[PDB]
Amino acid sequence: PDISAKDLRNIMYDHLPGFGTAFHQLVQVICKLGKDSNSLDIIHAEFQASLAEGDSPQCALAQITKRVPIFQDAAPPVIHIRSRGDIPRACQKSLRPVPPSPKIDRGWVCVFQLQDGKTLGLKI
Repeated sequence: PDISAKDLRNIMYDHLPGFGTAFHQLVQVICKLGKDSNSLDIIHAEFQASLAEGDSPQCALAQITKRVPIFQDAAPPVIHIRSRGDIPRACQKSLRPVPPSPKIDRGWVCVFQLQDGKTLGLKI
């Protein structure tokens, strides 16, 4: 059965320690851009191949952003939220001012856009 965005998310989550870490958000970001570019199959295959070579699942996610062409020179997605508290506790210390030209393949997972207009980049 064709792997869905949700199936892939759950497969990746199964391998990650903790919850709501920056890698969890990256899984969400990768699956969304993957689905929108009909690339869930190759992303899943790259993920599995990295783990089978003995990479940690965190390193496997980083390699997807470098090896799957849709992530090449891609800006992080904007994620509209209300306040900073809407960001999971485990991501809090990874939040930074947004740089000029942040890129997914440089570790900028996403940009949180807050109600009051504040913006925060999520960095791995």
